[PDB]
Amino acid sequence: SLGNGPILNVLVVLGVVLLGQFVVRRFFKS
Repeated sequence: SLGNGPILNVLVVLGVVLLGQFVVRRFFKS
């Protein structure tokens, strides 16, 4: 990907990962 150096790229990665984890929790919860 382009612009890996910039901090913005890092933030994007963190955001998507966390979102996925939340979804998993919801599934477990009934």
